[PDB]
This record gives sequence, structure tokens and C-alpha cells, in this order.
Amino acid sequence: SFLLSKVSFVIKKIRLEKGMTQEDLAYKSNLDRTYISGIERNSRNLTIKSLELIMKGLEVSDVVFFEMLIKEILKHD
Amino acid sequence: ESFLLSKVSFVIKKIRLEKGMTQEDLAYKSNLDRTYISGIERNSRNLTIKSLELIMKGLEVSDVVFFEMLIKEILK
DNA sequence: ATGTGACTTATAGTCCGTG
DNA sequence: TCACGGACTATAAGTCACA
Repeated sequence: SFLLSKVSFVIKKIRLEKGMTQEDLAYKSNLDRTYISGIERNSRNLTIKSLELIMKGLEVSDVVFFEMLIKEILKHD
Repeated sequence: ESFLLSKVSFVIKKIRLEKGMTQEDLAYKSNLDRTYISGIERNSRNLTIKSLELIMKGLEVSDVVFFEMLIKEILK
């Protein structure tokens, strides 16, 4: 899956920009630390609701997240 | 009771009706069961990103177009 | 046509760990 | 702190019999 690797790239990018650990993100997302790791390393198939939890844990608006996703989708060569 | 979910379901339906397609046509094109797509449009199915990809492919819409439409629906 | 409850099967997502 | 794995539970995927 093409889209999952882009979602998971954007998640890890924002997390690092915010200086958050995977545990910080797990805690603010109401998700397990190993699930955050799984998402980032293995581009796990998130639900819409868990994606929403994560964007909330990253403290980014949905719009900003989806604009970054679009950027990552349009990246080429 | 999810803000994002209600926006995603509204966009899938909006594009489906824009393409003049029935849920059954969408089922055919996405290889998903029509009663499964009904549940999504009715906001009663927390779909994964994989399922959303099959739906977007079924709608013959690019990810970028779908996301731009989702952004606009979020801003309304 | 679409909608829905009530399922079975597959997997999202949690919990217990390690080096 | 995080990659990685076993084993588990909660819930999504997928289906159908109605409505």
C-alpha cells in the first residue's frame, strides 16, 4: 500500500519536528507505544478514527496533516 | 461520533453521486460489498486507510483530488 | 435502488516482554 | 527510547437475510 507509507512518513515527520517521543505520542493519542512504532516502521493499516487520534496527539490540524500528505503524494523522481 | 469519519463518509458519497454511480456500481468497481459501502456512507463503519484506497480507486478519483475535497469539507 | 442487524473471519490495536 | 516479537482482545472486513 502506497497511501499507508505516505501517512506513516508524515506521522513520523511531524512527531520529530515536535520533538516528541513515540511514548509522548502514544499517550496523547490514547494508543499503545508499540502501535506508534508499528505505524512508523511498518506503515500499519490505521483506521480513520485512529488517524484522527494521532493528528490530535501531534497537535496538528487535520487540514495541515492532509496538506503535508498531499505534498508527500506529489513528491516525484 | 467522529469528526473526521463524518467528513470522510460525506466526501465518498458526494463524489459517488457526482460520478452518477450507485453504491452497487461503486461495489463493482472497488470490489467491495454494496451493503459495506452503505454502512460507510451512513457513518457507521470506522474504515481503514486500505479500504479507503479501494474506494478511491473505485470512484476513479486520485488520492490528491480526494484529499483536496476532504480539506474543503473540513473547512466548511 | 438503499438500509440495517446479526453474524463469521481477518486484523487493528493492546499488553507483555527483550537487547 | 525504540526496534522488534509473542500472544492476546477489541473491532474492522466481509456477507447475507431481510426491510
